Amino acid sequence: PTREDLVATAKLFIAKYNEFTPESIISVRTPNSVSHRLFPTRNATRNIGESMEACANAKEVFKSLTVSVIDDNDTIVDERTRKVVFYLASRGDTIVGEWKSECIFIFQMSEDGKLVDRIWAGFDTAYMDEFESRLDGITF
Amino acid sequence: PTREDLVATAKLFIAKYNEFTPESIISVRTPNSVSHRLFPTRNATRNIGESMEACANAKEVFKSLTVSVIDDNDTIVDERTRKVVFYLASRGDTIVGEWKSECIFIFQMSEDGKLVDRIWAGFDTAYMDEFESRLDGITF
Ligand SMILES: COC(=O)[C@@](C)(O)C(=O)[C@]1(C)C(C)=C[C@H]2[C@]3(C)CCC(=O)C(C)(C)[C@H]3C(=O)[C@@H](O)[C@]2(C)[C@H]1C(=O)O
Ligand SMILES: COC(=O)[C@@](C)(O)C(=O)[C@]1(C)C(C)=C[C@H]2[C@]3(C)CCC(=O)C(C)(C)[C@H]3C(=O)[C@@H](O)[C@]2(C)[C@H]1C(=O)O
Ligand SMILES: [Ca+2]
Ligand SMILES: [Ca+2]
Ligand SMILES: [Ca+2]
Repeated sequence: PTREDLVATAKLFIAKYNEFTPESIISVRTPNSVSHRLFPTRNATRNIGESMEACANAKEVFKSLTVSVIDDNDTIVDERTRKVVFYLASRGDTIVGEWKSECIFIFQMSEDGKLVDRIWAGFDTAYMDEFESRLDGITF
Repeated sequence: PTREDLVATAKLFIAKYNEFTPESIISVRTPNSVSHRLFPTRNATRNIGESMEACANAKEVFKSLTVSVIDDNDTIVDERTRKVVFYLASRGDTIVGEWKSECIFIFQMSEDGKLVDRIWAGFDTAYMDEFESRLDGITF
């Protein structure tokens, strides 16, 4: 797969991610793919089934959620390891107020370049902690 | 510059980073180089002079620092943009005890591949907040 092939798959992943349904967030992934969350305070690993479960749980909190590659000039592509790095803006509305953050996604594509075989995601963990404290403070 | 050229310069940057003096942390950088932070919550941008001063400040807290590539197999190299990505463990001896975290470093090398022209660093921002809370607890 060419540099452009790898980026196109990563951009398709993002397109389907922004549909934000359990069906759509798996639709550009290999079935044995795992999704890693970077940094010790938020470290986690999710297979396809756990990813769909996480998406459905997020949908209980997020009324909407969109991510966008901020600048294609930031994008990093390693043709030899079939990896693409995006730096993304994430934006949404939730039951505890606005979500606004940025994150780094690393994709490793399948051998044919057409699917995401592994994901690593680096979030703003302090922001996640603040958001969780808003969730943890729900009262009626 | 080849793939091996780029990794070598990045690895030299890390070695001199771990020496952790104001001169050593700029020794592998171009004169106009800029260091960026990823993530809104600890967003900072520093030129050479600002990086030296920040090192001197940090040395008041960090007695010793070691960042190390966790897995060379995870390293990302983009020959076209001259970029290298490391996922690093960070380990520190500080005035409030042990520092232990992980971070992602992105380097963009100069045209000849011998210096670091631009740096982006993604830290565990929740852990940075936890550490500052430890610092703010110093009691005589
Ligand atoms: C961590 O990588 C991911 O985003 C994916 C590829 O693993 C996901 O499919 C998951 C299920 C999806 C759809 C969304 C994220 C978020 C809700 C996206 C918005 C966010 O920035 C936050 C940090 C709130 C995300 C998460 O909490 C993510 O852990 C999930 C739920 C994500 C997952 O796999 O962890
Ligand atoms: C990404 O770190 C860098 O490249 C720079 C330009 O920000 C730096 O030179 C500084 C001076 C250096 C040497 C170290 C960092 C750290 C102490 C590295 C270890 C860390 O994990 C932490 C997060 C505690 C770092 C920081 O706090 C950084 O602010 C500094 C001290 C960094 C700087 O301030 O610029
Ligand atoms: Ca639920
Ligand atoms: Ca909680
Ligand atoms: Ca303080």
